[PDB]
Amino acid sequence: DDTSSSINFLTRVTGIGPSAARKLVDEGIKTLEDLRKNEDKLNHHQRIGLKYFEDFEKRIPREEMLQMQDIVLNEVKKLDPEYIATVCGSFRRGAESSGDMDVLLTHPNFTSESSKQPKLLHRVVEQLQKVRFITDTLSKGETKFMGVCQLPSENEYPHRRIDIRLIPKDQYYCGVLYFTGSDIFNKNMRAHALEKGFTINEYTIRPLGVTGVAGEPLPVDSEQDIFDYIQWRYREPKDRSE
Repeated sequence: DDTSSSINFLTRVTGIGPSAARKLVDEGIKTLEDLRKNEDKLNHHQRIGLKYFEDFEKRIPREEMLQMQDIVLNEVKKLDPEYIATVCGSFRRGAESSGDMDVLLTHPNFTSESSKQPKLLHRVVEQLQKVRFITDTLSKGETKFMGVCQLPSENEYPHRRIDIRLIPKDQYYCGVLYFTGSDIFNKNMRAHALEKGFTINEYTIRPLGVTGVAGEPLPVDSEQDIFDYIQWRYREPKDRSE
């Protein structure tokens, strides 16, 4: 009803999951002004999403992505030019507008064998904060950061959603591929690989076998490699709609 209508609303709130939404409905919380009057029952993630509720409903136009992407690439490079960072999302595909920003990061010192290097990701976050680009943090893991950013004002820009993920170097390309999309694309590509005797996921490419349940990840130094393995002409992100 006009009240379910209320669960529908809350849930627009980043951080506000159903279960999560439901309870707040049981507390008498339904509108947003409700929410603001009740910051104390929301977690850190939900507060922030509440705080930028509107801004978050706004799309990001390419022009801004471009600048955002430059700020990020640039800071990273100063920290250690050995780091590799790529912005995925339809944006990499050439998209005219975006909803948020996705940066996949990596570094040769961090391979799927190490597994334990928070500092590599935190140091970038720190730098991005110290430069005034990232303005807030929703949550921050050892391998993933989710927060808020804003383009520097000269005089203002809405706050945007930014995610930065640290992936091991030996699995970075499957990830970039993976997060670049599109969805169909991945699908048709995974389908084909199979016909070629390979199984791909967001982390590896592995040859099949008898009965099927087979494996052992093939070395991948670029996105190009995955296309070679299945012997398909390379496809520039822009041609990845399907």
